[PDB]
Amino acid sequence: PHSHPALTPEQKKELSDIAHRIVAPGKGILAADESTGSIAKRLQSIGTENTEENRRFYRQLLLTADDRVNPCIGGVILFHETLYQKADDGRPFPQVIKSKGGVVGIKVDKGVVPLAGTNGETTTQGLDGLSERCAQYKKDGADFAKWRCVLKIGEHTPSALAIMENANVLARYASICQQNGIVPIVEPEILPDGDHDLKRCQYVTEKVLAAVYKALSDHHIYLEGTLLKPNMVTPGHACTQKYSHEEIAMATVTALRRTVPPAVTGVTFLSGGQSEEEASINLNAINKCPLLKPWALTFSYGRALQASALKAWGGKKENLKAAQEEYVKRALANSLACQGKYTPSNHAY
Amino acid sequence: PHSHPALTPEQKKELSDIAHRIVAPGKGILAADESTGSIAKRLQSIGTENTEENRRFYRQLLLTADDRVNPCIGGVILFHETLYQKADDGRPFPQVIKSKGGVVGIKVDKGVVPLAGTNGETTTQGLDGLSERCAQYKKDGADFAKWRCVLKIGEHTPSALAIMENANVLARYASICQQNGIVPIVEPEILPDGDHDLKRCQYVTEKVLAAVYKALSDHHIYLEGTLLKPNMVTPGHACTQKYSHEEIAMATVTALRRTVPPAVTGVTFLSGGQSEEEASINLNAINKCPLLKPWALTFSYGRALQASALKAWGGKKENLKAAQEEYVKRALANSLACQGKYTPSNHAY
Amino acid sequence: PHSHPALTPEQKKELSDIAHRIVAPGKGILAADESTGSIAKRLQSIGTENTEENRRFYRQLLLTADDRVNPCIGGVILFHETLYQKADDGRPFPQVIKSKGGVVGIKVDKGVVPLAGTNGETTTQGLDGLSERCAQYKKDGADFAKWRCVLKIGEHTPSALAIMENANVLARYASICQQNGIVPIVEPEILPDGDHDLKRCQYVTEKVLAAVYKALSDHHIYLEGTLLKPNMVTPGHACTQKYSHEEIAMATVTALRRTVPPAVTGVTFLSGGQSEEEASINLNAINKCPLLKPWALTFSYGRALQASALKAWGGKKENLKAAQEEYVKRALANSLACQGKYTPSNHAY
Amino acid sequence: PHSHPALTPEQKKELSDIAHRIVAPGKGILAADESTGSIAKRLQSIGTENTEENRRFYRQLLLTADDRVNPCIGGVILFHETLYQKADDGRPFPQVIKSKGGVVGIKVDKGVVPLAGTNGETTTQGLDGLSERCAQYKKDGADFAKWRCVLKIGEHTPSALAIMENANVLARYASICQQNGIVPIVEPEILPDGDHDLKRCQYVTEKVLAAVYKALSDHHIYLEGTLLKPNMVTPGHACTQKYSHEEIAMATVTALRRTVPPAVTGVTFLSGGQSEEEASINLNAINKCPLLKPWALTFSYGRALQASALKAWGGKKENLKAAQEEYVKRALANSLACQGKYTPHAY
Ligand SMILES: O=P(O)(O)Oc1ccc(C(P(=O)(O)O)P(=O)(O)O)cc1
Ligand SMILES: O=P(O)(O)Oc1ccc(C(P(=O)(O)O)P(=O)(O)O)cc1
Ligand SMILES: O=P(O)(O)Oc1ccc(C(P(=O)(O)O)P(=O)(O)O)cc1
Ligand SMILES: O=P(O)(O)Oc1ccc(C(P(=O)(O)O)P(=O)(O)O)cc1
Repeated sequence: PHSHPALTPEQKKELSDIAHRIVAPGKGILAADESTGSIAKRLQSIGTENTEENRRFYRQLLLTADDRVNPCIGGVILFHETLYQKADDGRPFPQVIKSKGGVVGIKVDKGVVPLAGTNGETTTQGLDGLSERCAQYKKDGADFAKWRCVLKIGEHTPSALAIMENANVLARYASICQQNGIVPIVEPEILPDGDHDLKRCQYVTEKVLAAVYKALSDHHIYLEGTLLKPNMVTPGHACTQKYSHEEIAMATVTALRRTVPPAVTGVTFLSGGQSEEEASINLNAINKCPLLKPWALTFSYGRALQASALKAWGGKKENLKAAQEEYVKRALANSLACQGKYTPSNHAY
Repeated sequence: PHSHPALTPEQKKELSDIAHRIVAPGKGILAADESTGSIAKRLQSIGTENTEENRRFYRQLLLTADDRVNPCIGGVILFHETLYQKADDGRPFPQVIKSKGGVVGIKVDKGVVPLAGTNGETTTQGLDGLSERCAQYKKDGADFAKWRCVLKIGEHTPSALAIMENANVLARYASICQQNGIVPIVEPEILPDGDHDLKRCQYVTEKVLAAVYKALSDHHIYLEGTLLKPNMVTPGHACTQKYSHEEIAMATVTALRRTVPPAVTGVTFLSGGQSEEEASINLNAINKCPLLKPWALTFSYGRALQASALKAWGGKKENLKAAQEEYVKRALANSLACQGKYTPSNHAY
Repeated sequence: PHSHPALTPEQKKELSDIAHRIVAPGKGILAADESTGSIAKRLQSIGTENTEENRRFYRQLLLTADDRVNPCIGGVILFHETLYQKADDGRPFPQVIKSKGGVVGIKVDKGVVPLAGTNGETTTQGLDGLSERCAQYKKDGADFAKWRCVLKIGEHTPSALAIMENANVLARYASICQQNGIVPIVEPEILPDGDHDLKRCQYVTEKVLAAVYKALSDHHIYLEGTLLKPNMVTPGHACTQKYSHEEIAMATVTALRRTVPPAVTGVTFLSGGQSEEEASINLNAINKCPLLKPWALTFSYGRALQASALKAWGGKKENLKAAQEEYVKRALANSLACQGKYTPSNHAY
Repeated sequence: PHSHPALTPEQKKELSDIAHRIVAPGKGILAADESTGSIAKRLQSIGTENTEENRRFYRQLLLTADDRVNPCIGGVILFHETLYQKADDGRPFPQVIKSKGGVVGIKVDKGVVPLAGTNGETTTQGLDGLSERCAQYKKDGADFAKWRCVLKIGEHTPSALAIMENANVLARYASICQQNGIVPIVEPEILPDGDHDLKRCQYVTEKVLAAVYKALSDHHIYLEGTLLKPNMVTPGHACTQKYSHEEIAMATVTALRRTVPPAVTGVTFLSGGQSEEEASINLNAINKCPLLKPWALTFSYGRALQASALKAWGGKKENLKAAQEEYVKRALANSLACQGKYTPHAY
């Protein structure tokens, strides 16, 4: 029952200022941190060989887009490899991002592993040596980080063990990040797979997020220096009932209002399986929801910002500006959506 | 991980409507629910005998003040006895309250009991047969309830057992109230006794409230149909260090922003040991605090609304209007304070 | 992390001595504590009116059986009414029990109540005023108590909430009993209803018992002064697969070896839906199970000791000796079974 | 509320048989798994240079003692390096251990790390890639593993966070081991530092162990295929009050009887700060305690088995026979103590 402060006032200020910079009005996050296994599939989807040089070129493609994205992008998440690559002009990518007014982020988790005794559930590893990696990433230009936990809605899932363990590892990761001046993004993703309906996803999301923020409290996490990266509340991919974007927005906002303390600086949704345009409408509806939302509601999009750019690129160097244009389109679209400015019964929740 | 709805949409709307009526702008709660053992202390302090008649008269004195209190008082909490008494004009007190535009509340707990193996810590009893009582109180005009848990800041307290146990019984009480159409006020009071400083009270309050709302989630409580009745974050009564009202307001709003989900309809502060004027000033500073506060921040005052009325009464029949005037003063003062309209480095928190 | 002892060594000795007397070798408990609503059903099965006198006579019939039961019955559980009734010769029933070498027990819970938001699950009430009741029961001759919690195996049950809440209320009850020199019997009954198999029951029983003993630790319960009243591990009533008595015994002892600390003085199984002969055979098989069992394994039987006696009685005063003989037969049978002397691989668990 | 079995019956049998071999009557564990930084302190204490060869030689010294230790030693815990070193006759140390009737163990954690917001409390790291390491150690002859968590008795410690977090990481480590056919030794150590008395240690030990076994239940651990490595219940190093060996035994057995389920196969005590003889006397008292003890109560000793051997060696190759004799003495002493045959309600 006695306080042994984890952070000084100066440390708290740095973390709060970083978090606010990332989700400042009209701004969101580009998730360009696809692991080397995940980036392989993207390149194979456009028949391009997965070489370090192709990965560098594609990342450079997104980071050097014209200055129209500067007011759209508050932060860019990178994979380890990309953090130490350089643009053609010799500038390290963290410097490119900074010079366009962005914060640099680093994904630090090491993937999921199975939880024995469960119905195919997982936790996430990566805590070993994390403090030294974070101190190193801080030196090399990173100011926030990402850690992804995965949960699945099934007949017996997510179980009490899975929720508790994923919530606990998220808190540990957040604790280590804040000790090294890094803002942790807490991502408890509930997959959209299955035939569950909207209200079931809302129920599960509410139970996961309540576990998350109890754990963050237990581990003394400074919420003003955190961000939340949740799934939107949506029906399962295999659900037959159809829902309006207004219903998606109402259920999403409702789940957050019931679990996310106001001290959290911002919520940066993941797009999941949504299409580029679907992810922009939904995010816009969420910001038009009449209910009171005491946190920034913006984006941390990977595919929903890159899908078109990747295809217009096709691996051909001469399609550089055509691909950048598709990326700039989505960045401008979602900069409007996270302000509710995008145009192409609460008791029931 | 499967939903079995505790409340229908129609039940939710009733509870939410009640909760909002109570904390509507400019309105607060009169706490006239002193148990017969506590009201005995009040009458003794003005040398008045503790008879049912004096208790009935004293309550009548407050409930029948002139219509300047109608926009100030959203709700009145009563003890069991008073709920079935009548004013001099024969009208049952619940009818008097409603006719003046107030909601009727009832205290339903049966006092504290010791927790074996702890250093003088307690839990609260009163769950047995609570559902049938609630159904009866509902019929007889009550629309919300009160339950008081007490925690103490000390060398080894509040302990993990004390926090877990009091949070859990509050959730049981709230669950039963909502099944019977009654809005539960959740009151986990941290006593101001001791020489602890402001930061220690803020730390305990943040830990206690995190446990409360995790327990409310585990028990499926509908937060829009609840109110929270917490202490303000203050130093101990015996703390040597001095603090401004702005500092108390900053500590209080920070603790709440870090724990209370936006879905909670209102926060009705208890006055504790504060004087009448001190309680109104602090509530006013709380409502002027620049930070974002997504709930109503109003009052549930007993002593802070009654102290002057009681002394002016003194048991004399002829001092009725002198006493009623002192109560109308405090009702008007606190109606202004809960709007920030009353005049007599956040990272360091 | 600081001990504030709940009990003195003298208090500990008293509780431990009571507990060992009850489950001394060859001894078990007669459960004659049916509520007036539960005993009414039994009387109706023999077309006998539910009057206080018939209830008195029936209880007298059991309590005054001939002295062949004295070494069989270490304790007798009574309902409130029966604790204050007298035999025909004027002797209070507690004195009847004590003079035959038994300990007097009292049922102290006030029945189950529904948990809102669950699939028909319950918790139990009765804590209100329990401390005053226990001290009074102690004065009037009772030395141990019983509290029944009920959990159900279903598609989504027992839930996390139901396990947590019932474990917590059992520990509260146990703490209060021990403060008044009363040995608590902790009864977390998992019902046999449903089509579940033996493995499913063993799993649930293991998780229930683990939660029970964690709660008892959190509440500072003295295990040597407690007894456990669990179900045997059995298939559901509606299960099609058939199991031998040796498999039931192996599953039961395995579940217990994995969850019950050796400090627990004894285990007094409930019979559930089992017949008189079935409950005796299983208990015998349990005590012959080759595994190591560091606690007494005996019986706390109601129907499995009374069924034949109740039928032979039929309400007729003249069937006294015929009825008593049937009760004595089962008491002698079960006294042999709890020693493994009654006659009418493990890695797969 | 639905079972998804973590282990098959075949997997349970393998784990149970391993665990029973390690703690078979008269047998205990030699803890020779000192990390490279801890063994550096040991060698420095006898003015010996910390070289791979010196570490190899010292470990060989212990593992090749004469066959009088065979009935005393059910298991040997090794550090990663030693697992892949060889004796002078070319045999890998795991083969040496097995040929003398012992089971090979491996330390798999990666040290303690601070818990932010606490008063100097720690958790332990080492889960990343533990499944692949365990599978590899199994191929290379290891059949059980060790993971150490450390807790401290202070004015505000151990806190709810530290107990919960350490209990949870222990359960994760135990879960991964059992999926790879390795018996986990669960070691939640409460340090003897401080001026606390016996009662305080008994209280803390009971709370820590209750949390450990709830965690292990939550994570579906097969207790019959696990071992416990706890401290003995003793007063703090700086406590003025004196206690007899019978009181230490009574407090230790009582703590265990109130927390450790009978299904656990064995309890292998750590020696902590105790001298070789103090550890042997206390272990003997524990095994003679009149209360009923449904698990093997033996030793997992490092310093309490090696102290005299290290000093008799002194780094000199010609003291090989002298050093080995001192080790065989303690192995014989403690093999008797864990049978209770060694002689030189208030809880
Ligand atoms: O679902 P897919 O179509 O296979 O594509 C994926 C899958 C997972 C991820 C993860 P990772 O980078 O850790 O692999 P994250 O979304 O957290 O970046 C990224 C892209
Ligand atoms: O501090 P005191 O001078 O003793 O006055 C008191 C003490 C307690 C209460 C309780 P109760 O009504 O349950 O007794 P509550 O604040 O909940 O009304 C009310 C007034
Ligand atoms: O099995 P049934 O036919 O429904 O009869 C019953 C049902 C419940 C009980 C309870 P109670 O006495 O508290 O009501 P307990 O098992 O605790 O004696 C006793 C007999
Ligand atoms: O107390 P010291 O004098 O510092 O010696 C020590 C300290 C710690 C250990 C650990 P480690 O080998 O993991 O560091 P373990 O007890 O687990 O072997 C071993 C020896």
